[PDB]
Amino acid sequence: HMCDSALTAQANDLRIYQVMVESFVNGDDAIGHGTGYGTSHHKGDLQGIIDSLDYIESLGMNAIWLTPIFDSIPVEGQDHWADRLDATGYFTSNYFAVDPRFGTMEQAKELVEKAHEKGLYVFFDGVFGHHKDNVVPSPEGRLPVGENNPVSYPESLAFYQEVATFWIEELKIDGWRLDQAYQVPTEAWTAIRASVDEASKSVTYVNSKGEAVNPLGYMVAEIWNNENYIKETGYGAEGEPALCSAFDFPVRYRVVETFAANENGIGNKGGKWLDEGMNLHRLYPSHAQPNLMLGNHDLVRFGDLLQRGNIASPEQAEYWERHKAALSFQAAYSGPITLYYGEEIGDELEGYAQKVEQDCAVQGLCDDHVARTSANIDGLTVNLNEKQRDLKQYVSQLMTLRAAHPALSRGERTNIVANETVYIDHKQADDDALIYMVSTTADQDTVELKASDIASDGQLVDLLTGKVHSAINGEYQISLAPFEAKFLLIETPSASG
Ligand SMILES: OC[C@H]1O[C@H](O[C@H]2[C@H](O)[C@@H](O)[C@@H](O)O[C@@H]2CO)[C@H](O)[C@@H](O)[C@@H]1O
Ligand SMILES: [Ca+2]
Ligand SMILES: [Ca+2]
Repeated sequence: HMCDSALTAQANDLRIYQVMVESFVNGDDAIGHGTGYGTSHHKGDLQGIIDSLDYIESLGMNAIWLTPIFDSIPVEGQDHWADRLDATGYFTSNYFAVDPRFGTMEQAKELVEKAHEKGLYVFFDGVFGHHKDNVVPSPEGRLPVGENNPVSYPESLAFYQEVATFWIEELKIDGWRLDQAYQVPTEAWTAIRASVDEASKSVTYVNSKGEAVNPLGYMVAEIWNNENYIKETGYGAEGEPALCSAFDFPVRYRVVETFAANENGIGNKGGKWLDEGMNLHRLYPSHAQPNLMLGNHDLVRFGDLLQRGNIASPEQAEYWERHKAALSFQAAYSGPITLYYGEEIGDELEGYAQKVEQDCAVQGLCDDHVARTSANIDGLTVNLNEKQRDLKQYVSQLMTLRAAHPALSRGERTNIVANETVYIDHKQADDDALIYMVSTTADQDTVELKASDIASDGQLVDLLTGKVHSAINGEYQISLAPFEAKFLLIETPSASG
């Protein structure tokens, strides 16, 4: 059945902060895995997330996504690789209990309640295609069926329906990020989504505004592939929706290939490349709600990508301008967006940039986990420097701007310019029309823009600085610094646009 349309409006407003639990904040030094895949302290826990909720909210985020927190039970005599895998949460044993290296059921309850108190949605990480060999039966006596990886469908469906509704009914979480979602067939996703919607509509909590609300029931698939595969294995056909939201890996790659370079070194692209990527949204069915991230726990940090391509390093101003340009693109992107912890301060692993292959896992340096670095949370685990504070304040400005302007989060996109040096989108929702423009070049340039090309009948006003841009003979002349972004309100839109 259809993507439930109330969630659709809510989902376009999501600004999600992703935390990798084991590598985030060691809030209780008495517990923690103490080993894992990555260079972090490996003692991140639920208390550390609870300690970070004020920080996450002040960033302007309105939701948090935790990597799996369920109980990965060690088996006597298992090797250190298995010890490290237990720290990731992605090969779990008891889907219905909290891993004690992260915390207790009571602390997981406390976390969700306090997040809701502060106006944040909470999403958990559901791995419904695989698990550890010692999986334990559900409270209702169910087990997944088949191999440990991947499990068999539809034999395993009843079990994972029970998992997916349990955490909603017990903790009132607002939905699920779905790991490696193509391991679960589309018919199963339709039924799991029905279970999620039914469980969500069966409970309420009091949000920060004082209203009793159902948990969102949001579900976002991780399908690390191009649009044709995200459609085939995630969204389903037009008229027969499987899932309603999936991560926008294709545009993530276009963004890092424009403002940095990707892990394989493709980079130095321009606005034309970004536009071509956004245009491929036309391949998706009408119900698809792509979710743009710049990175995650499986991708190299943006700042390390900048160093890997010999593009920039934190000692150079351009390192920060490129972060701002990439984050500004996310802020202008309609639909849910996800920020990976540390991008807001330009994090990067000291001493690391080039790809490390031999012996990378025992070092914490493989591409697929090197971003799992100890979190730098201002006032909690770090005192930020001037450039770090400047980027974090910029991100707070973007998230605030996004919250106030429907054109950014749910506006219709019309590309105005997409060449090698600039990218200009017109965004409009109801009576909110603006221009998003971002430089894609290390050269200062002045952009000549016809008011008649953007349905502007008057001035343009910068929504962050308030600078007014007036037309002469119907044309604006806008100076763009290298990789500068501008959010320009169309103060008087034309009768027709
Ligand atoms: O030692 C093998 C392998 O383990 C890790 O890969 C994990 C990953 O960390 C988990 O998050 C999840 O995706 O499962 C993977 C195993 O299937 C290391 O990240 C990886 O480098 C290493 O080769
Ligand atoms: Ca700890
Ligand atoms: Ca580095």
